[PDB]
Parts: sequence; C-alpha cells; structure tokens
Amino acid sequence: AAKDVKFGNDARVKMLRGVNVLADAVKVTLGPKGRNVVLDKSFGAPTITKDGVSVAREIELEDKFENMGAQMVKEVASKANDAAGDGTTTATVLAQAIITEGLKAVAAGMNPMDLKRGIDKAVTAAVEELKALSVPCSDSKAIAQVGTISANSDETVGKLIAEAMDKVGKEGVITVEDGTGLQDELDVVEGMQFDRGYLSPYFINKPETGAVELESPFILLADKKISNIREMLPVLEAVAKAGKPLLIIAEDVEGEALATLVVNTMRGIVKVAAVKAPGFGDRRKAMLQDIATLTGGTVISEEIGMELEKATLEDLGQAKRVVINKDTTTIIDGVGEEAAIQGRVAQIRQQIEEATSDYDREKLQERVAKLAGGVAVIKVGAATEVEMKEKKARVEDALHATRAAVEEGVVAGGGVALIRVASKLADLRGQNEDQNVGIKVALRAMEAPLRQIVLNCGEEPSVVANTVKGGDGNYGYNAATEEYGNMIDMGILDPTKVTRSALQYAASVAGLMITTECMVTDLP
Amino acid sequence: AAKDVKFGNDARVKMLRGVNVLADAVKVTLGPKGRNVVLDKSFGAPTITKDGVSVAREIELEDKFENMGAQMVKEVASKANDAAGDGTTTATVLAQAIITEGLKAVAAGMNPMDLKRGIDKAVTAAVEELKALSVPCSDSKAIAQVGTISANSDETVGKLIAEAMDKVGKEGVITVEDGTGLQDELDVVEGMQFDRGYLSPYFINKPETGAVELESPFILLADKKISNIREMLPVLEAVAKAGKPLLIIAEDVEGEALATLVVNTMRGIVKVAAVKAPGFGDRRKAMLQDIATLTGGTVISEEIGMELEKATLEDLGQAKRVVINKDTTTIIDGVGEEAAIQGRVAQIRQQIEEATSDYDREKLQERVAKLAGGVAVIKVGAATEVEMKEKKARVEDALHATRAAVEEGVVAGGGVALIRVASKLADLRGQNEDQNVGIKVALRAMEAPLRQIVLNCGEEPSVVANTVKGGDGNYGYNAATEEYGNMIDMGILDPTKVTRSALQYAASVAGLMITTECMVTDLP
Amino acid sequence: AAKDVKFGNDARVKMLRGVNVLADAVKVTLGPKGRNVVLDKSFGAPTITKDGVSVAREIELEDKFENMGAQMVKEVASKANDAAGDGTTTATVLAQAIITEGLKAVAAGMNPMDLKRGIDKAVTAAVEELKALSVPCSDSKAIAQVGTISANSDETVGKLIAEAMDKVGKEGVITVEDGTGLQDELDVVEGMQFDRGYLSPYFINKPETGAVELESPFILLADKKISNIREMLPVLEAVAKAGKPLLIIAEDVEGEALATLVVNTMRGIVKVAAVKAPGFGDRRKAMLQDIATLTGGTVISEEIGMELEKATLEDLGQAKRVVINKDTTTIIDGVGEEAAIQGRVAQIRQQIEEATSDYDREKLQERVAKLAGGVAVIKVGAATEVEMKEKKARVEDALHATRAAVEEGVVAGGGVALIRVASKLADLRGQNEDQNVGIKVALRAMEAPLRQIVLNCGEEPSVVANTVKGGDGNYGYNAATEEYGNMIDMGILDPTKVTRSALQYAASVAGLMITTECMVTDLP
Ligand SMILES: [K+]
Ligand SMILES: [K+]
Ligand SMILES: [K+]
Repeated sequence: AAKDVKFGNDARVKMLRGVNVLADAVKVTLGPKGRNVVLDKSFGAPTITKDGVSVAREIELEDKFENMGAQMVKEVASKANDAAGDGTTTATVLAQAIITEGLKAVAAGMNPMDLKRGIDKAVTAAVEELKALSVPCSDSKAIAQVGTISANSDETVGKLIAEAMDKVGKEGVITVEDGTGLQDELDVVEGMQFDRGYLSPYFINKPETGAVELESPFILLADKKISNIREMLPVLEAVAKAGKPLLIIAEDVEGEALATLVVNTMRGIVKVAAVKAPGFGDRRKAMLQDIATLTGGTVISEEIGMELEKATLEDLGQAKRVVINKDTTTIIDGVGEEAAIQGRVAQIRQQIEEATSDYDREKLQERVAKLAGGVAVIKVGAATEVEMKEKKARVEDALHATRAAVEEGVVAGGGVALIRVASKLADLRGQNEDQNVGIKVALRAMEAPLRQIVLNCGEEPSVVANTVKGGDGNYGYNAATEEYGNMIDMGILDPTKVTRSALQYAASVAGLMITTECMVTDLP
Repeated sequence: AAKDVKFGNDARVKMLRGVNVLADAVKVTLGPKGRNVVLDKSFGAPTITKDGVSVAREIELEDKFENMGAQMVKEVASKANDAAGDGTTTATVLAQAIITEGLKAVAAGMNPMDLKRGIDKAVTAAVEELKALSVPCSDSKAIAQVGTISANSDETVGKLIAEAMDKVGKEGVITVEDGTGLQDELDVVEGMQFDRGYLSPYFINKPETGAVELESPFILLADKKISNIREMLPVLEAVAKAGKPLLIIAEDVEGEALATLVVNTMRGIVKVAAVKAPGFGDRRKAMLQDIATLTGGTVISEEIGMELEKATLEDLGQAKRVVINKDTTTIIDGVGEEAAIQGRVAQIRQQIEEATSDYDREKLQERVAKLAGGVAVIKVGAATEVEMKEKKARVEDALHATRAAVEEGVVAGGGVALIRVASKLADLRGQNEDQNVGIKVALRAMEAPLRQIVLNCGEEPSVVANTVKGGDGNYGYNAATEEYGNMIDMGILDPTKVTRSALQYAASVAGLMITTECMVTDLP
Repeated sequence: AAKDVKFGNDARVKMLRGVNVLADAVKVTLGPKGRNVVLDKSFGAPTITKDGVSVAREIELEDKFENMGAQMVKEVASKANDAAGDGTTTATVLAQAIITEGLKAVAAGMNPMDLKRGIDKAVTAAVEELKALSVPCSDSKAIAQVGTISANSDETVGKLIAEAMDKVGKEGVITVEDGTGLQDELDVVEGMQFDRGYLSPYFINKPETGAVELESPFILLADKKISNIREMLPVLEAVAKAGKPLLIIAEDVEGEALATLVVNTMRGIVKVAAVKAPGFGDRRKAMLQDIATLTGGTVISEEIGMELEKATLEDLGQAKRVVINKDTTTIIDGVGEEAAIQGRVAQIRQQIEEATSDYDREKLQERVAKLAGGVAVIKVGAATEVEMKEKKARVEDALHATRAAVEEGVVAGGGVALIRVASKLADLRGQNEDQNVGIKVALRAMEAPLRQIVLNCGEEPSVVANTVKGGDGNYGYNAATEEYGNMIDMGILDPTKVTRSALQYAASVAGLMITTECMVTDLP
C-alpha cells in the first residue's frame, strides 16, 4: 500500500513526541506518592489505577509516526517486567530521558553512532557498579524479608515463600493457586516446567494472570509439526467424550490446525491448549519422552511410523492441572507411576556418567532435576474469596520479586541505586567528544526515576537528587517518609535484577531511536 | 484503538465539568421543596420525576472526558443507595462540593496527595462524630416509629415492619410482595439469602428497585464455571417448555454463555438470571448443596462426573420467588421437603459438635441459621390494585430504612447532621498546611446538602446554615415548615448509616479525582 | 481504463522524485555506521532494521508516476541480490547517482541515447578493470577465510563451508538447515537443483529469505501444462490425507489451477508449490525423468496416454526437503533407490559415448553431474535454539558470499573497488561530447557508495574519496576503524561478482530511465 516516509529530524521529533505521551502518562504513577490514571472502558465506569503497566497497555496514538515511537519503547519496556517482574515504568521514564537528550545532541550535530556507543559504555559500567552495590539474598531469613517487603509488609507471604523455596530449593519450581479456605497449604507434586508458552493467546482463560489453566487435562505428545486438524479429529473426539480438556505438546502447531483450535476452544467446543515441545533437535525428543513418562503418556513420533489418526485416549498423558504463560508451561501432578518416573531418572542419571562432555553432562542434570525435582504448590487461604484472591496476587508478586532477589541480590530502591551508580561514573570517558556526551546523556538519564518520584511527592527533585548523590552506598531518600538514611534498612529496595533490566532495556530502545534516520508507515 | 490522552489540569477541568452536569441535574430534587426533572423516553410522553436516582441513571455525556467524570461519581454514589437504601443524591452533591474546592486548591499549587489525606482525616473524624450524635433504634417501639416516618407517617407500615422484625429477628430476612386483597399477611417460610448479586444488569426487570424478580422459577445448581451456552441448551429448552423463568447459580457464568443469556432474556426468549454460588473453596460446595436441599434440586458437580447436557428439569430446584440485587440473591419459599431440609439442618448441626475450630464452628452456625431461619414474607393488602402497589412500595422503602436505623441508629435529617458534625471539627488539623486545607475543604463540603435543600426552598442558605451551626445536637432547620427545633422530634431524620455512607463514598471518589493526573479514552 | 499520460521532463522528474524516496530510505543503512530504519507493521511494535533489502521491500509511493520510478530500480536492484547474494542497496544508490546526473544532462539538452551509450561504455570498462583488480579465491584455505569474514569473523562458519565445498566440489550443491543440537553435521545425500523458481510468490513461507520451504513433501511430475485444478483434485485429496505438502513440477501451471493453488495453500488447506519443469523441448522430458528417478516418483506424461486423474500417491516422488527461490528449485534428499539412481546415471553416462555432437555431449554431462553429484547438507548446531537459528543464518549468508567469491574472486569492499576502478578510466572517451558526458556521469556515480558510507560515518566524503583515489590496488578507507590501508588485508571485501552485478544492474535501469519520454498509468 502507498506508504508515508519520513526522514531525519522530521521523523525523530514524531518518535519523541510519541514516546512523550507514553512516558508522561506512565511516569505520574511512579513512586509512593504516585497519581491515579483513569482508563476508559467502553462499558460501564472507568478504571482508576496507579499501575504503570496497565496504563502503558492502553496507549496507542492516532498519528502513525508518533505511535511507532510509543509502541517501540512500550515493547522493550515490557520485557523488563517479563524478565524481573517489575521495572516497566522505570525503563519507560529512563528511555524518555535518554531519548530526549540523545536527540538534542543529534540535532546539535553530534554523531548518532558515537552517542549510542557512549550511552552503552556508560550503561555497561553502570551495570557493573550495580553488582558491586548489590546486597546478597541467600539464607531463608533474608528470602522471607524480601518476600515480606514485596508483599506490602505481610510477614505471612514472606514466610510462605521462604518455606516453599526451602522445600523445592532456590532453583525449584513454585506455583501459586487459590486456597480451599482460610489457611495456606504447601505441597510438592510429581510435576515439571519447561520454557514454552501458549502458541496463541485466546487459549487464555485466566485474563487476570494472562494464563491458560486446564484441570485434569489429557496431554497429547506428538513429535512433529501439526498444520492440519485433519489428523487431530480422531483424538479430539475421544477427548470430546470423557469431557476433559486437552494439552497439545508438539514440535509446533501451525496454520489451519492452530486456527481451528483457537476457534473451537473459544466456543466451548472442547477446551484445548497447544504449546511447542521444549528445546530443539535431539534433546527435544528426549524431553517429550520425559514429559510422557511423567504424565503416563506415549509420544507419537513419525520416525517410529506412528500416526495421529491411530492415537487413542490411552496414548494420552494426564495430570491434575497445567498452567501456561506467555512463555512458560508447567505440568502439575502427573499420573506416571513412580516406578516409571523413577526408572527414567535412573536412566538419565546413568547417562550422566557416560557423559563425554561438560555441556552434555549439564543438559542431562537439567532433565533429572526436572523429573526428580517435582513442583511446589502454594494454596493461599483467607476466609472470604475477596481477601483470598487479593492475597494470592500479593503472593504471586512477592514470589517473582524474591525469585529475582535470590538471583542477583537487592539494591536501594526509590531510584537511588541508579543515581548512586551514576555518581560513581563521573570520570568515565569514551573515544571522542561525541561518545563522551553520550556517556553524560546516560548518566543524567539515570537520575530520571528518583527525580520523578520526588516530583510526584511535591518536593524539589534537584535538591533531593543533589543530597542523595552526596552520600554513599545505599544511602538515599525515603520518598514515603521524607527521611534520608539507609534505603535497605528502611526496607525500600529493588531486586538488583529489575534495576539492571530496566536500565539495559531502556538504553537499548533509546540507542535504536537515536540512530534512526527513516520511518515507513501506512498512509492515513 | 487510537486513544485521546489528557494530562493534569486539562484533564481535571473536563472531569469537573462532567460531574457538574450530573450533580446539577440531580441536586435540584434535594429536600422537601425539590424540583421536577423531566426525563425523555423515545416512546410516548416524558417522565417527570423528583427521584435523584432515576435522574442520575439517565446521565451520560457526549464529551468522552466529561462523561468519565460523571460516570465515576455516578458509580460510587450508587453504592451509597445499595448499602443503606438512600443517600445517592446526597453523596453526589457532597462529591461535587469536595471535588470543586479540592481542584481549586490543586490549581493553587497545593499537593493533591496531602489534600486527599486531609479530606480523609476530616471524614474519619466526621464519621465518629456521627456515631456520637446518633440515637439508637432497638426496641420494637422505635422500630415501628422509624418505619412509620419512612412510610410517610403511615403507622400501618411501621406496625407491619415491627411485627416482621419481631418474627425473624433483627438479623432476619424480610421480603415483601403483592397482597391477595385488602389485608396484610405475615408468614415465615422456607428460604434463604446469600451475598451474590446479578452477574450482569439487564437481568434487571424492576428498574425501580434495580432488582431481578423471578416468579416460580427453576434453579440450576452447577458446581463449575459456565463459559459456553452449548452446555445449557438442553436445560434451557426444558425450561422453555413448562414456561417458567430460570435462575443459574454456578461457580461463575462467563463470556459467551453470559453474553447469550443477557441477550435472550432481553428478548423475552425465556427469562433467565445468573449469579455466582455463595462463598469459595470447599464451603462453597457445601452451600450449593444447602440451596439444593432448600429448593429440592440437585447439584450438578463435575467432580462426581455430572454433565450439564444430561441435566433434566427434575434436577432443577424450585421456589415461589427469587429477588436479585447488585450484591444479594434471595430465594423465597423453596420446594424442598421439610424432611430433607430438616435433615440437612441436623447434619450441619452435628458437624458443629465435631468442629475442631472456632472459625469452622461459626461458619457452620451461619449455614444452619440461614437454612433453619427461613424468610419473613409481608403481603401488602389494600382494596384496589393501585393503592396496593403504592403501599407495597412505601413498605419496601420503610423496610430498607428501618433496617439501616436498627443497624446504626438515626441522626437529624435535612442535612443538619452533616453540618452539625462539621461544626464540631473546627480545630481538627493535619501534618501540614496542605492537609489542613484538605480538612477545611471537607468540612465546608459537609454543608452542601443542607445549603442545597434551603436553596431549593428559596431561603438564604448561608443564613439557615449559620443558625443551625449555632445550635447543638440534633437542633436544626425543618425545611418543610421553616421552623428550627429538634430534628428527631420533628420527625426529620436519616439512618446514621445512610449519612455515613453518603459521606464516605463521596469523599472516596472525590479523593480519587483530586489525585488524577492522566485520562485515557477513545478518539471521538 | 482512462489513463494519465506524462511526457518528457514532466515524466522524468516524477520518476526521479520516486527513486529518490527509495534511494534515500535505503542508503542511510549503507556503511558500518549505517542507521536504523523503522518499518511499521499494522500489528504490534514496529520493526527496526539496518537491512536495505527489508526497507526496499516496503517502499511504495502514492503518486502513480513517482511509484513507477521507485518500482523500476527496486526491481532491477533486487536482481543483484538474487545473482550474488548482496549488492541491492549498492545498486540502488548507484542507480540514484547515475539517474540524477543523467537527467541533468538531458535537461541541459544532451542526447539521451548518447548519454546512455557513454554510461554503458564506462561500465563495460569498469567491469573489466574490476576483474583485473580482483584477487582469486580458489584453494580451500581462501574459501575458509572468505567464509569467516562473511560470517562476521566466525572461523567455524568458514571451516564449515570449506569442508562442504571440499565434499561436493566448487560446483557442488550445498544446503543448510537446522541442527539437531550443539554440533554441526555435514552429509552428502541424493539430491538435485534446477533453474526454475516458484510460479508465484505467496507460495513463499519464509519471507525472510523469500523462499518456499517444504518438508517431507510429495512431488508431482507432470509432463504437460496444468490450467484447471479439476485434474488435480484426485491427487490433491490423496495429499490432503497423509497430511504432507506437495510440489508440482509440470510444463507449466496456469490460470485457474495456479490461482486455486495460490489461494488454498494460503489458507492452510494443504501446503503446495508449483514450478516449471527445467529446460525445454525433448531434454525437458528427460530431466523430468531424472527427477522422477531421484525422488522415486513417476512421470505422468500425456504421450504415453496417462491422466492426472488416475494419479495415485505412489506415482508421486518424495524427498526430505525442497527449497524454492525466485529462480531456483532444489530437491534435498530424494527417496529413489541407489539402484535406480545409479542405473540412470549409468544410462546417461553411456549416452555421452554415443553423443554425436559437442553440444549434446555437454548437456548430458550436465545431467549426470546433477544426479551423481548430490547435495551437501550442513546442519548447524548451537546449544539453545536461538543461537542455532542465528548461526544458521550467518552460515547461509557466508555460503552465498563464498559461492560468489569462488566464482569471480574478491575485491576491496567499503565502496573502494568502485572508486578505484573509476579512477583508472579518466581518459576513457566515446564518439561525441554527449557520450563523453555519459561516461563521466557513470564514473562520478561510482563514487556514490563510498561517499555515502563515509557520510553515514560522519566524515567528509570528498576528503576520504580524494585520498582513496590517490592510492592503488585495494588500498582504501576502512570506515569502521577510520584507517586507510589494504582493504583485503583488513578483511573488508566484496565478492567481485556482487560489485560487478550491482554496477551493471544499476546502470541498466538508469539507462532505461534516462531514455524514457513517456509514462502511462491509471487515473488516481
Ligand atoms: K505505584
Ligand atoms: K426529594
Ligand atoms: K549495514
């Protein structure tokens, strides 16, 4: 179709303009004195929220170019949240800060490529400074503390998470679901989890958590790609009877078959969910078998000459429950006999001996870990469905936060870690004045978060910023109480992983925009 | 879709502008000298009314932003009426008052978060002052008086309500329906009430009371979530024959299924209404059964392996009548055999012995109380359908009013309780000048109701206001007679619950708006 | 339909204007300091890229005339990439340079035909100078080096390519596909490749590479033209079952039949792709048999009186994979028995004896070479699907680059070969002043690439250009490091084939435009 093409500066102001709408709408929620954003719904009363992620989701601009700018940082910032369970808004305000100054520099005539290189250098240094600033989270005493803070000072949640992590280990898989009534429950079940998500939304039946949740579903394990639902029919009808949902784990589910599956399940004509098998190549076939054993199913591989039409309800695997993310599938409580599952572990465990490679050995250990490890299940009790649903949410959040803390530690929150780290890189330089400016653009941008928070609090950003810089370590401003002190002691922290991610992603999209010379889009 | 985003002040004036249309349209009806609002209907002659709730229902603005403002206070104020059976208009004029001054303060540069905190502090104090001013309504002599006043001085209605409350107790369930002829009847029957409202309006067939009222309906008790009307068809056709309405009580009724139900019943193609089962977890499954027993129906649980398709008219429960609120479902006169119902009570009653927990013991006691307690049924007689329908309405109102009076007592009406309470909080202060202004904003707003009432009467608001403040306790102005004196003695009161609710809800939405910085809506 | 006709200058500015949008959008990506171009997608976030080919694909202008100019160079420049696996962007910036000056000359009154003749003369000389500048790439030590450079300094890739070329020879067919896991595999299998492309895009299911890729497909060999899908039905339904894709190799696939195929496959209703049988006349029927034998299929020739309707799944040929280009079809790993395939080779090989004509002998030699030769298959291993997919892409690129290097050698990259060659043709003249100008127009244009690269780097083009001219051989500017030196030594090279192609194609379309006097298009 006829396109609308914009070049250089003309294109860049459009982008900036677009990210400014996104950033301005989202940053007002930042900090403890964050404001409310009202999101209109065609049906009923508007939604009032202080959640930057909710606000960002709703942002789409009419001007095609401006919209491209917003969608660009919007996409990258979302990754920060996916990665550490937080930091989307932060990444967004950081991106705005970097992009704004970056573009000014460009307009002044400085080289885009050098500005980007400088920004990157500054960020790389900043990330290292961040690790040095970081305090470890390893003993379950600390784990409980971080969980309590992430749960809005709910010691119960911290306790719950620490207990679960103790059961299945720090690397263990931990799941959280509705409780059966005023009282939590923690149980480890035959189970497993791989890095594959729904092959399409819509399968989503839990819009809240944006996940697919099937109960007592059959599991189809097909070592091949399914493109036409013609092979499915025989098996889909057996699943139609028995009246149970279906999980399809194949090499992939494409076109006509996926399309048909997205529709039917979206019409109550049998609940089905499809996800790619884990991994690729040979080890992908080994894992399909692992799942098989675990779920007492049978893998239907073409190699051996098997056909999906000849597949019967008995070839199907089975587990009490399955949950599917955008990029995660976790099978809860398989039917496989301990005899089977335990012999499977035994096999893999012995192959680890014959392992003639470190890589090969690790990959095998990975698999036994999944089969043998199992799955921790936290049931959140509460007395009144509301309080229960509410706490369940707080648990899910604190869990994701704690997970990250255990991985990369914690640093001062409230935007002070970023400002602290930036104050330490004053002498950092690059290969030319352009890169040096790029570096300063990044260091200045690192003050955006704190400044915004202070701004939302109605205090003078430059004064608080100035003071915090004057201090050391995790010394900072507690926006909530207007008191300076040790941020960690005052319980205002962020998993080092979320701050690191927010910065890296923000810098990433900012770098790309600063180095954009042309934009192509459809005619209005 | 491309959105229209507004920030800060630009957004706030739009909101204010919108709530002003709503408030101005509704407040003219306030007080005894309230004016008429003409509401146009596409068919026939317009409706002339003095009912603020009817007027508010019709308010929707063309400007998207202004409309969001109106819809926001509209939604919160409606809650006041739901909670105490009155106070929506009041909450609305209070909200306008708080929002107007609050925004001025914001424009002057004061901090929104502090203004809100101050408003809240003032309201918290006001509510406590309201409890202190309140006169108890406990003996059935008082109950009758309050009911008489709420029924426009009809001693009969007061007598009726007092008798009913005496039968089933203050906590009892009391229902009212058309009489069989010039003479009231009061009977306690098999019945129950639980805290679940319609899963969607539209099911509403009594716009007046905003309730769904089904007669001799069939009750489907499904232990599971219904998302596709495909499972319903068999049962929906069995109900199509017989020609009776249907109540769906499932774990939930979502998307496709709900959507289809909302439509069909909105086209006379079978009257249906769906509501969530009461409670959650295990106890939700026990209650579903209680209802079943009570209605002589059978629960259709997937656990036991039952399917909705294989559900026959005999599995359905039945009762002479069911009334559904925004948050309440009440089953009147179930078909369940005393044998069954009494045996059920026996079970639960024994479980209370084996109860190894205070909590568990209390929950069981709740259930027996519901089952064993039944429901009081008032049949309003009159001699001429017209007088009967009229009096029936006055009884329903007085009932809701008295219910509230019994819960939290009564205070002077005509807006004087709010002005009285405000006059007592003059020295109330917060943590800074901004919060102090917020407090004053709230105290001033508390005069809005009275002032408006006096204004509608054509008197000088500031003069009456001033005089009433000079007095004490429930001394105030009787707008109807232009005489000052004891508001309670003069029979001009409000259940303390409705005044408390109106204030808290108004303050709630006002606080949210004052702290709004961004608004997102669709492009016109 | 009513047309819009433009003549002379009015038409030419429109064209120029159109190629300027295309060239300006694409050239900003050129050097190692190339900028990003953001390409909008109706769904989701925009695409950020530095790939001139992606950008060019998206360019379409609203003005019909301007659009014709863009599409014209766009089509010819694409051929450069098809021919040598690179050079599209270059060809485009060259075309812009030639067209711009060429048109100025025309406006000044110089003869278009002479200008073109001069441009061509200069290009013919330039191409010869390019062969002379060229360094050979013959021993596998060189082949590995060129592959390593083309794979971003990944020695592994060079090694892989060298090994494969060593197996099947420099003329051999080399294929690359996903690995089975962290480790490369190289195997020679039964296969063949002929010069016939998809009979229609759309069949394309790998937009990235712009190729059709079918796995375990059935191959229909029909010696005749297929114009109506009525003959297909029986065979298409046999393929619908089994659930495998289909490759139609017939004399041709026209109208109704092609139309239907394009659609159905574009709806998941069976993946099909059709291409013309290789060659023509008699030898066309011979090769169809060659393919049949190789894939264990059966040729359905009308001559013998066979009908497509009577064709069964067994008549169909089969291979693990087939890949189709714009102008190439390559069948990977056929099912035909070694016995058959080797007996066929035996036949042809004897016919080479009986050959009574050098021409006939050569043609036969070509066929046995394809049959006997096979296809090398490179499986790229990596440990994590992502790294694997990434490396696979680098391998495919390096492969195409090395193929070209082996054919015509390598020359200095970064645009210096073109500038070097131009500097050597200063005294080149034609038959009149108009041709002489044409020559200078071309020689000047040859500086475009380097100058643009230098420009994107933020350096003064004329200065770098001037210095590089002053040197000799492959002495040039390394835009990446800002250092002058031997371009080949510094590892900055281009297969002589891509530079030659880029220039000839650019000059080709430029010559056509310079000699355009009229343009006809539809009315807006
Ligand atoms: K917040
Ligand atoms: K009134
Ligand atoms: K490039």
